[PDB]
Amino acid sequence: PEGPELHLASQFVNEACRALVFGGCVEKSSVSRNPEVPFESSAYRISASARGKELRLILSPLPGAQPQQEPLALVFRFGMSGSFQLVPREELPRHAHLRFYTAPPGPRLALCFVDIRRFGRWDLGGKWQPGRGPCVLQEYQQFRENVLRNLADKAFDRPICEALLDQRFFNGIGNYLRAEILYRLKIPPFEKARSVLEALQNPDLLELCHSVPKEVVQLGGRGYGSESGEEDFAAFRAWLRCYGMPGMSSLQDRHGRTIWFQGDPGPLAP
DNA sequence: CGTCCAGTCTAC
DNA sequence: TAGACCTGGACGG
Repeated sequence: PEGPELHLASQFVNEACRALVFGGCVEKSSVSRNPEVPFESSAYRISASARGKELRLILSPLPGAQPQQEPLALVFRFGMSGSFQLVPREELPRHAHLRFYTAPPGPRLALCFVDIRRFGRWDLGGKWQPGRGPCVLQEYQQFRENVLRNLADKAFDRPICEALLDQRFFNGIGNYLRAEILYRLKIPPFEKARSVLEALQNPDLLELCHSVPKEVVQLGGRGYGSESGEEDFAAFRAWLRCYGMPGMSSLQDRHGRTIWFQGDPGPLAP
């Protein structure tokens, strides 16, 4: 998942947990190489926020919840399959690697981090990854400045399609958004990144880095996702103009990732 | 049955 | 850089 999916997953946790109270421990699957969450409360609320391709849960005990516990923050990266679901406690999906359990009164639910391929990670401590740039969705001006002020970096020597995956400058952009953004401006994907960015130093490339992903969020649904039904998933495939679409070209970048585009591949093409 | 395809992370 | 980390669906024989 990319920035829109991290964002929608955060909105899901906030809306679906608004009136839920969790209790007990935070349970990790035995196969998961991620750390155990040292947290226990008779009564805590779960809330979320997204920044780029990371999501932060806050575990907030209620007044007088036992054991005495301070709020705990967990930050998640989703890799290729990460996901959050609210399921009935005894109908855990396969690959539910981390689980928060509702307290009574009510139907016993589990909020689960579900990750088929286990590329996802969480760290104890609530901090965003050092080095990740501002969120293209929620910190646009900070995102735009962090790019324009550092065009000297060797990161911008590379093809624009490669630079757009560097989470130090485009936190929240992944393989589908880089195709959709470049297609909107018909920028050849193997144009040099510094060449296309220097001008800014009729929406430009950095505006689209915000507004294109915002469109996926505004579809509602769960972006490149089905944790909302088939309706929302087909809604997303219909929004796509370029990623995977018939009559589009594709090449491998230097990291073996597929870039979709129309027309001129650009000068630094392999 | 088999191949091929779908975001970091780190050891060369 | 390239291979590693994973599972599963879509396809081909």
